[PDB]
Amino acid sequence: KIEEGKLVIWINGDKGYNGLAEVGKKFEKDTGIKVTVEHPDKLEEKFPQVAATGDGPDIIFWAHDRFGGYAQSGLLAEITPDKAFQDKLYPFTWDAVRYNGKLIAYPIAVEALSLIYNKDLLPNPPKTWEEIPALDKELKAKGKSALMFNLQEPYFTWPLIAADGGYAFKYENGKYDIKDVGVDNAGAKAGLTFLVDLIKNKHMNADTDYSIAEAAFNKGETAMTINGPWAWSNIDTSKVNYGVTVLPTFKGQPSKPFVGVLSAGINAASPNKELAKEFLENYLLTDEGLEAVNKDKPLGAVALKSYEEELAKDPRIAATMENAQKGEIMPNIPQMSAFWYAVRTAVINAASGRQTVDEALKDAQTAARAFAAASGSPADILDELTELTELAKSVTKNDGFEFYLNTFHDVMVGNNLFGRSALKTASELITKENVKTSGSEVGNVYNFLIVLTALQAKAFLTLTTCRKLLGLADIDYTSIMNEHLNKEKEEFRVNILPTLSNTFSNPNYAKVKGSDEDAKMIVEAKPGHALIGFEISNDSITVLKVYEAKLKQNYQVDKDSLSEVIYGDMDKLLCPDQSEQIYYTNNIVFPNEYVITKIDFTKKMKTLRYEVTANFYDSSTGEIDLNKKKVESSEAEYRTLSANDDGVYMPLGVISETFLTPINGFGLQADENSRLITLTCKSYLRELLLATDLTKLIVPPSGFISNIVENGSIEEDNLEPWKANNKNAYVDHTGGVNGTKALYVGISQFIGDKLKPKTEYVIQYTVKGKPSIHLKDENTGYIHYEDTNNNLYQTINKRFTTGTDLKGVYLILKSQNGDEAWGDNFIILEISPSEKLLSPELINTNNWTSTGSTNISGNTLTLYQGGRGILKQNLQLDSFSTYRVYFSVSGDANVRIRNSREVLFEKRYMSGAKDVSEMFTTKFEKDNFYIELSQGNNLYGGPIVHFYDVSIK
Repeated sequence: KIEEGKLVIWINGDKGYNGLAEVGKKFEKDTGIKVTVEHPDKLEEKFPQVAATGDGPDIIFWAHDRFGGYAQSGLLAEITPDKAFQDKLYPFTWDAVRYNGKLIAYPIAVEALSLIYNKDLLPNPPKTWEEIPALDKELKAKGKSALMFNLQEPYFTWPLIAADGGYAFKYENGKYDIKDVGVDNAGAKAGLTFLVDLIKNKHMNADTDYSIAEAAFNKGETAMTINGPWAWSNIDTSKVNYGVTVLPTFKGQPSKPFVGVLSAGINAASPNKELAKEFLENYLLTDEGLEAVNKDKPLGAVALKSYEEELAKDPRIAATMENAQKGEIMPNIPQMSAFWYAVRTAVINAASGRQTVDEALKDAQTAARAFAAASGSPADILDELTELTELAKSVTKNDGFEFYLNTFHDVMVGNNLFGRSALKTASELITKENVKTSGSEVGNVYNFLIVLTALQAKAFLTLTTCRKLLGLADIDYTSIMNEHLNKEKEEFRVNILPTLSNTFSNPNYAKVKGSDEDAKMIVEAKPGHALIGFEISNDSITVLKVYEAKLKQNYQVDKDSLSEVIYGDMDKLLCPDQSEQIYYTNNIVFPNEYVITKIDFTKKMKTLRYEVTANFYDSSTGEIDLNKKKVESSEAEYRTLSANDDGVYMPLGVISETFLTPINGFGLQADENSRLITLTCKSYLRELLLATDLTKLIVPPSGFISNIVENGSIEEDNLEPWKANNKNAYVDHTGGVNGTKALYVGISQFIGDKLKPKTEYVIQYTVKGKPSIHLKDENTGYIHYEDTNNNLYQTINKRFTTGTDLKGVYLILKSQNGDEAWGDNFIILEISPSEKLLSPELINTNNWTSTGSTNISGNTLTLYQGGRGILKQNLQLDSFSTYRVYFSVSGDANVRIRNSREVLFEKRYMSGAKDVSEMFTTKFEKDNFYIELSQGNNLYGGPIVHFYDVSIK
């Protein structure tokens, strides 16, 4: 229940509250806004008590170290000072008031411990710490001590300890790493050891409190003391002429005192956030405002650059600022509470002799880190429970995770089921639910065994760590786990693996319309490589991924040589449009030492054949012979698929074993009723598994390897070829797509030499907003692909070709007519070349043979009336191929294409037949085939017959 139109300020009583009230009176007399400055006791503890319920002051004045804990609970409002105002204050003071990249308070003053000395007895103060023990003896004879400061609090003894490299929490990238504590390093040891040695040599007293130290110095009983600007007011009254200088250096390095920044935060529950902003930015953080506070009680150094230059004329303020820059900014995280207790107890124990410096700091680093799981049993048990919950989510994407847990338990207690082992009954369930899944039975069941043993390994690992956490006696569960493991391997190898099938097919289908034109597609591996995996996916474009790689011993894939080649126009074959398509179907299977390296698809005259090449593979050397080949094809058995204007259901999904392995079988099946086209292959996984039981298997990648765009997905480290253009291009907006990073707008990346001239590519990107994506040559201006102004994340997928202009091609993401745009997961893919079906002419003029009266005049073939003419030309045909005879005929003629035994085509035209186009096919017989032009009858010698434009391709 806060009021509006009024400002209420809470500032500590040690501050100049009367001066801040005078600035408030100036604020009210210029704006009408009442400013009430209150100085409550326990102000650091009372603010979170009242602010948690929504009440409290509008502005809170305290050191920045406690404002992180306030921002933790969302008690401070995010201030929004413009860039012009931010430059009026020192940049290091803005970092003290920054929490998780958010500004939470305005910095007012800067304070830090400094060396205070008595000029009457010490004209020049000692520059280094090591001089103090020597100089102490020379003044002890005169009845005085050298140095006396507060030893009970660690805030005072820390600059000496942190001199040689001590630190509370490692500061990196604006974040305090709670797992890195620097109290037990060599630097902190040397620091505290010197402090203890000063006490052992009776140069300092381990019981000196704040009161004892201040009294000794202000009455000239000691030469030096360490204190802050707050202590100046009390020595001013004593008139003991004092100077404030830099702190002594230790081991050549300067003392590092903690730096406190007096900050003014705005209550996140205050309804006067605009009123508070005006008071702080325009009235308090000014030369007149800070001076008014300074006149009441000194502020020391100030964050305002303007007024600090005026204050630096005082050597005391210049010294506090000098010491502050040498020291380290106080961490504002709440874990400092453990740090303070750790160092406070360590210095006390080390001074009193209860512990040595090595012992005090070792447990101090344990206590400082205590808010994070200590390395060992506590840290591991948390990592093991998290890794186990990930394994749970791995097998709950609809069996279930509890199925694995039940099966795992049944193996441990030796609970056999249905007479066979529990692994067998679990395996039979795998082959009864994974029937429409990528991979074969060998792959799917072996994958089940991998997860089962991975859970088995974690269960035994969790047990071991749980016993260490409980202080229980060590037990080595390695042999009892290995015993269970070998029993599981033996069961799968002898009882489960042989009865499993090694055939895998496509898991899904997609209703798709292709083309009716002839087409060729040759999937071939590089010399020495083998085809190892396939994936068909159709999102507006049909893309075929083929995986090849070198082979190692026993059908293992060479991870170093794994390549991914992209083939386009997969839908253009396997699918007709408005017409029929004949699919020749023969399951090809090679012997047990040959690996498929080449699949040759041939679409000719609405017929689809394939010819598979398999080279010989050696199980002792990784060599695949380039000359010991075997070639089989879809020979003669054909299925016919009617026109059906609504498509043909192309095969979709991952045609691969669950682990990338070579294949020795391939076949296409087409159902004449359901129009389902099914690709099926046989895998080498069982031969691999039977030969090696030593996860060196490779899983078929989900995304596209060989992606031309580097860093395409922007979810990696700042390593990126993307270049921002020196504008508001926003390197890495974290919180983009799905939660991950995304490009905000612009950004450009050079691809350039990775492109090929006059080659077809596929671009894909998930963008939102109004993006202007261009793939243009920044030298000639040639645009290879453009995505101009388009409406509101969607994954656009288009296919394009480049031309002759590549030595400057960039992928540029910018916006249209000044708007914003987000783009993620850019993909550019090369489409390996396909080749045009070469159907040559098989009829030549000089290859005709005559019987009877005939005549050959150009394109006209004439069978004379009286002469019983028969023309015959031999045809050079292949074993399993589709051809087409074309001609026009006028007389009563009979065309027939025949061999000594087989006939491919025969028809009698007892009338004019213009533009005849008949297809014929060969079945394993290719030699001694000929076309025979003759008359339909031979009565009276036959009628006159003219053949026009005879052609066979």
